[PDB]
Amino acid sequence: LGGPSVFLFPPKPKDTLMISRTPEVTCVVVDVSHEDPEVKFNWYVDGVEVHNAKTKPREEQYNSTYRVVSVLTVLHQDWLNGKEYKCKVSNKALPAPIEKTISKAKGQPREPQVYTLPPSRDELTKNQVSLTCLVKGFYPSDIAVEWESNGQPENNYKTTPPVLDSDGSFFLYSKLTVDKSRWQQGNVFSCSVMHEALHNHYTQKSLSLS
Amino acid sequence: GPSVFLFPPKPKDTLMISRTPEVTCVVVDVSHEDPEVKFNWYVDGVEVHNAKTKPREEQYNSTYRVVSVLTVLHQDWLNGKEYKCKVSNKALPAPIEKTISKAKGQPREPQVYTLPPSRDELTKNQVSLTCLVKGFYPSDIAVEWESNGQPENNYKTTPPVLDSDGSFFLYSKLTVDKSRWQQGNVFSCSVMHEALHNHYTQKSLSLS
Ligand SMILES: *[C@@H]1O[C@H](CO[C@@H]2O[C@@H](C)[C@@H](O)[C@@H](O)[C@@H]2O)[C@@H](O[C@@H]2O[C@H](CO)[C@@H](O[C@@H]3O[C@H](CO[C@H]4O[C@H](CO)[C@@H](O)[C@H](O)[C@@H]4O[C@@H]4O[C@H](CO)[C@@H](O[C@@H]5O[C@H](CO)[C@H](O)[C@H](O)[C@H]5O)[C@H](O)[C@H]4NC(C)=O)[C@@H](O)[C@H](O[C@H]4O[C@H](CO)[C@@H](O)[C@H](O)[C@@H]4O[C@@H]4O[C@H](CO)[C@@H](O)[C@H](O)[C@H]4NC(C)=O)[C@@H]3O)[C@H](O)[C@H]2NC(C)=O)[C@H](O)[C@H]1NC(C)=O
Ligand SMILES: *[C@@H]1O[C@H](CO[C@@H]2O[C@@H](C)[C@@H](O)[C@@H](O)[C@@H]2O)[C@@H](O[C@@H]2O[C@H](CO)[C@@H](O[C@@H]3O[C@H](CO[C@H]4O[C@H](CO)[C@@H](O)[C@H](O)[C@@H]4O[C@@H]4O[C@H](CO)[C@@H](O[C@@H]5O[C@H](CO)[C@H](O)[C@H](O)[C@H]5O)[C@H](O)[C@H]4NC(C)=O)[C@@H](O)[C@H](O[C@H]4O[C@H](CO)[C@@H](O)[C@H](O)[C@@H]4O[C@@H]4O[C@H](CO)[C@@H](O)[C@H](O)[C@H]4NC(C)=O)[C@@H]3O)[C@H](O)[C@H]2NC(C)=O)[C@H](O)[C@H]1NC(C)=O
Repeated sequence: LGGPSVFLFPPKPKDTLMISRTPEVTCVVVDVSHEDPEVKFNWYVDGVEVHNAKTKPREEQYNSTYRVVSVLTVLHQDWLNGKEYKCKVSNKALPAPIEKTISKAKGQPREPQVYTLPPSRDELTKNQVSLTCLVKGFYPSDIAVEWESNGQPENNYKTTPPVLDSDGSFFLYSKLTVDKSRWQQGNVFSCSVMHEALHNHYTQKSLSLS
Repeated sequence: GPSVFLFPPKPKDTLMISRTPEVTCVVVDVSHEDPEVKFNWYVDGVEVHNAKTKPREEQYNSTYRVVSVLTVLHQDWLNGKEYKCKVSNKALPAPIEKTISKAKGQPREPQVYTLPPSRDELTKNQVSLTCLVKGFYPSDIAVEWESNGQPENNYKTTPPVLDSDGSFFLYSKLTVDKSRWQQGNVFSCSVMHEALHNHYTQKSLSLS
């Protein structure tokens, strides 16, 4: 016992922002029983049925239920224009098909402002210091943030989740931890942001000892 | 059917004697057919019965959200005692146990750093005052802002984030009219955490 359940996952924020990448919506059905293992997917874009999804064969799990995945490739401009993607899942153990819908959050997009903040005077008594990137005033909350210096990725960073601000836009901070020496030697560090409301879906802000 | 969820105290409440920390047992999706709920509470095994149940708010789906509330001792929670909630029903095949306690591990003191607005931002009507709090453990923490002894309220604080060393960090953003910052007012980020001496510290921020 335990009827099937459906989870619908959006594309990754970077994937809709760059045409070289492949944005996808993923419809996952879990807890499919052995007695009723047949699963049917119907896909709709703004209520209109589409037939180009790629559905995988069911995969039995170690708890003896089946998991079935259907992947719908989306056009970047369709996602950014706010189309609604509906996954309809039909199983003979279900009273009625299960429907899940996903889209970009509704609202007018807002351009992020990106500000770099150097380490506090207090922190420069430690061996590692904190380079901060503040990204505020953006909408919707889908965004990507990265760090680099001299063209190469800096991996020792963490980014807060987006946070709803009091004007209804979002903000976040990204913290990059570097060895104090590197900051003191005047290296330039770069915070880069990918968001739909930026020109070319991209901006960069630099930060160095001055 | 009914679902049962247990919630911990607010961090501020466990850190100040004058505040009242509580654990909270909430029950969703309870029907009129079967809307009668019971509660038992236990603390580190040793049962207690100084709890208190509340009014079963009916919700917009013919279900009755029910809630019990157990008051807890500050140092019991900070010493890691477990708090178990058992809700006996009759539409229940069996009773449902649910337990909660403070995150395990050596507490670590937050470092607090204030950062002033970026130069680029100073062309706006309002500016962002930043408070970085890092290196703390557990993630239970409270952050406030004030100026001239009075609370600043137009601020937002990120959730704690797991850092690479296993400690947590967060950021708090206070937004002020740029004129206030230009005048030279002093703004204060205050941080409450169990690993702080007297559970409290302040860092101040002014135009300099
Ligand atoms: C039997 O086993 C199965 C299988 O489990 C496996 O086998 C067993 C035996 C064990 O070994 C087990 O450890 C194994 O994992 C069990 O199946 C599980 O069933 C549960 C439900 O019971 C599912 O729980 C939901 O998980 C969601 C998150 O799933 C992702 O994250 C977890 C890790 O955190 C992964 O394990 C998952 O696979 C998912 O991973 C995501 O997968 C996507 C699809 O591939 C990825 O997206 C794609 O990725 C590519 C790559 O880049 C491209 O980018 C594509 O473009 C992109 O589409 C995605 O990146 C990937 N992420 C990660 C991190 O890996 C939760 O979302 C979900 O929560 C919702 O539902 C809850 C109610 O059930 C609710 O409480 C939650 O709040 C939430 O509700 C939603 O909330 C959000 C906001 O918070 C709202 O937006 C929604 O509206 C709201 N919906 C509501 C309210 O309805 C669940 O927690 C679990 O995922 C599933 N596992 C697997 C592997 O599928 C099964 O339970 C067992 N049965 C029994 C009886 O025991
Ligand atoms: C019928 O309606 C009801 C009511 O909803 C309302 O009515 C409908 C009609 C709509 O109008 C709707 O919009 C309305 O909201 C529906 O009710 C919901 O039912 C779901 C269950 O299906 C419940 O979802 C769980 O939520 C838990 C968190 O709840 C808090 O947060 C939400 C917001 O996110 C609030 O809505 C809640 O009220 C809770 O808010 C917290 O409340 C506490 C109690 O008061 C507060 O603490 C106290 O506060 C006081 C004063 O404020 C003192 O300070 C005390 O000191 C303090 O203790 C607290 O502050 C407050 N916080 C916030 C932020 O508001 C989730 O915990 C839970 O998730 C777990 O379980 C999931 C299973 O679904 C699982 O998927 C999750 O991943 C997660 O699993 C856990 O994971 C962690 C690790 O991450 C592990 O530790 C656990 O082991 C693991 N547990 C597992 C796996 O089991 C659920 O998501 C929801 O509570 C409830 N809504 C309400 C409002 O109560 C109902 O669904 C409808 N029915 C139908 C059939 O449609």
